[PDB]
Amino acid sequence: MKKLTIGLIGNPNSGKTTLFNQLTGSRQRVGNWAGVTVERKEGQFSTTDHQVTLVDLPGTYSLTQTSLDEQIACHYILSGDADLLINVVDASNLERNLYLTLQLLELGIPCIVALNMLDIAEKQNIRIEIDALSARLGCPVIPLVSTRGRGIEALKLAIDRYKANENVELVHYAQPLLNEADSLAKVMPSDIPLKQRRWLGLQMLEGDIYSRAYAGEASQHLDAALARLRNEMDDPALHIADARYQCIAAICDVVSN
Ligand SMILES: Nc1nc2c(ncn2[C@@H]2O[C@H](COP(=O)(O)OP(=O)(O)CP(=O)(O)O)[C@@H](O)[C@H]2O)c(=O)[nH]1
Ligand SMILES: [Mg+2]
Repeated sequence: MKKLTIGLIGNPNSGKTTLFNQLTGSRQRVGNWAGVTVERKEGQFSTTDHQVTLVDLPGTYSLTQTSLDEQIACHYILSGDADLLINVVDASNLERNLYLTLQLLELGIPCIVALNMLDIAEKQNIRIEIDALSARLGCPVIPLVSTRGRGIEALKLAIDRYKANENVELVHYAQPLLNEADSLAKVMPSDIPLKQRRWLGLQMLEGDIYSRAYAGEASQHLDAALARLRNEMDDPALHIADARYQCIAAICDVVSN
């Protein structure tokens, strides 16, 4: 049969594999990603409604000198093979972990946040306003202690209610950057979802060399775009990052305490 394919993505050491085992138990296979010795492992588990297959992706800080783990990750996310994702976030490092989170949401891939290691966050004396965070990201947030199995049943419930992310505003990029992002997006392949073309546009404009491969003909116009921005603005590349951290930092002030 056709199964619901879920991608488990998060930062290094965010309790990702512990969650994988807690879901899939024995029902798992190990192999390797195409043309690269890096291991690929995926599993099987059942919610009330769905037969799930879970691909354990490699830990990555962002989707942009890199590593294979980064790259294999970003590839899988932009493939369409997964019906949704499970972002595994270390609660004791929200601000660090949420950079990857924002990127996934700017692609507009449906996902649930698995807020993990709150027992460490508690010990570090930090609490997260879960439902505040839920609103800001515009997607589910489910509390977890992966080592203890807390809210695994709560996570499975959230899977059966998988739904398009609330098209809420996240980062607030300067008007020109969006114009140019969108401008490049226009001359990319029409089959790729608009939202992803806008994201691929920004990453190109920031300086991601890999993203140009998806951009098609847009890779040409990059020089024209960047030249224009330089007149209107100092280090467009750097402005992009600033908008992201500003956003995360604003969110974290409200959500964490
Ligand atoms: N103390 C504590 N540890 C946790 C919790 N959830 C997961 N962990 C731990 O985090 C450690 C990280 O291992 P793992 O679960 O494999 O994370 P990972 O993301 O797979 C690490 P990599 O990405 O390198 O494979 C584990 O020893 C596990 O016990 C928690 O709520 N509290
Ligand atoms: Mg792991």
